[PDB]
Amino acid sequence: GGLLAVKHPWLSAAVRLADRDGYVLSGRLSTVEHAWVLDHVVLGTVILPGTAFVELALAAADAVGLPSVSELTIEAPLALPARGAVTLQVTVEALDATGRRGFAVHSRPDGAHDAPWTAHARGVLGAAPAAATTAWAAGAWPPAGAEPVDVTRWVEALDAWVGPAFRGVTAAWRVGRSIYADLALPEGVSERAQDFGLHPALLDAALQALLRAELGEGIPMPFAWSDVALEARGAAALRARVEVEDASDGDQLAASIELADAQGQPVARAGTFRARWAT
Repeated sequence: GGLLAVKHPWLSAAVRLADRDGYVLSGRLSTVEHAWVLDHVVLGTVILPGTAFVELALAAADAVGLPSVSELTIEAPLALPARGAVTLQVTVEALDATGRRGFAVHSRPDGAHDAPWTAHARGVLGAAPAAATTAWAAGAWPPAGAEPVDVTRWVEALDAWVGPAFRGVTAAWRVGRSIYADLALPEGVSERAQDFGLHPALLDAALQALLRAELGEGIPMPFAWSDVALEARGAAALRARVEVEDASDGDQLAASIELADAQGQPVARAGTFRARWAT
């Protein structure tokens, strides 16, 4: 024994270091078992979506007893092999005075114990506001004055090469600064949605909602996250409120995401997520 058990599709083991105040989490991401991940294709290459690093961080967070991610930045995409697996590792660092720990997410081609590790994401685990109220999701759906948004169109930025698991927006509307949306996964991927804290395809769908609103040149590309917390795990379809921040969206897009189930109760919140426009 001597290993802490983590209940997650992509993480299986955790050790507390005796050398340092820290933890090392380990796992495997097999393309054969999560085939849906292959639907996330970016310019010809299957890329692990950024929301998957959010889920990995959220899982490490609960494992070391610090729920929520304070900050998360993706500095390198993780390309996945069709028909294969990747080894993952989360390094968690010391506790600071704020009551938070830094962390990093690494990957290594599976079976290659010789191969070097690759850093993909860094951030801070810690105490964040866990949205206990989603006032907007209760009551009339969509909210009063909601103007429907065309999700059904094909935008190169979103639908090129992509398989059905990442076409997860049923409906969307905009009211002032807010985008509201119905998010749902396809019937096949919905199966294991209970197995994730928040299904990465489900959380990506909230980003598709905002991208199809702000493309209705350059593509806003998400790379960073703040104050992300999970209230209810295993959600398969939810209502979303995406509120864009006013601060001259043009060089860099920033928005808030909150998520609620069909019954109006809170599921998750991301205080802000950052995207930067680029070709």
